[PDB]
Amino acid sequence: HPETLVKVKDAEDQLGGRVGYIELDLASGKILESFRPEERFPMMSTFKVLLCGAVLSRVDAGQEQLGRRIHYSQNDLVEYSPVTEKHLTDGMTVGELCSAAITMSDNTAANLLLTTIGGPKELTAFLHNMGDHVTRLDRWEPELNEAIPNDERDTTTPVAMATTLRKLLTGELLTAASRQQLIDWMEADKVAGPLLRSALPAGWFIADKSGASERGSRGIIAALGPDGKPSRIVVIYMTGSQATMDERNRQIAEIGASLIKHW
Ligand SMILES: [Ca+2]
Repeated sequence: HPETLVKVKDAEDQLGGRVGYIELDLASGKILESFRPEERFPMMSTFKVLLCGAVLSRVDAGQEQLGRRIHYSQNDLVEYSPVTEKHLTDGMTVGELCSAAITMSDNTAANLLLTTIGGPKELTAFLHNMGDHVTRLDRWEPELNEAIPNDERDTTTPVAMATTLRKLLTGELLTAASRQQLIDWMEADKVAGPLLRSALPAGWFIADKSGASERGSRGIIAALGPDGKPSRIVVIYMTGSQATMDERNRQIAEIGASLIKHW
């Protein structure tokens, strides 16, 4: 029931640290609302969507195939690998890995996909190459979550991320089938229930990706809208506090409720 910017400011008051927020119109790309739009925040697992965008760019370039099967070993497994840990014998396809990275936040999957393109610096280069000179990936999972206060590694800004997400989902940087694949994976997110999904009315569409660190940080990127169709991009980041996970989740959910009620 509070106005969305009011609610975002309130969340920051409650949590400490910073909260960043942007809402973009999907069709036009115009900024509808924002708070701290140009300040940096750790991406956490929200980067996984961008990683898959790079993968799909390679598929569209004829340099990768979503059906290519990747065998990996137990030595490749890192923390929070709920899907990849189950496929040591069979491996997983590149498309399966992106599904695991996005829908389940699987870390080994993300590292595997990062190897396909040559590592974090090469994801940065992909972003630079599509006009995003702000967003940067520097580390692998799980270190990219360490969220050291002002250390600009592995960070984006609300506007950079929102703008880049829109460019990946709409327009022609990716083919229609690749744009569609990316949003499908996001729609199938399984691990963001406490966040914007908790506020979502029946019949709405959401495609999202969340991020978390143990302490300090949370975030979500989303394309959502009524009537089965996304019409806006929302990006919310939080960092720099000592808030509990339950309180970070609750604040995101409340920001979501405000955004939906004032749509
Ligand atoms: Ca403040």
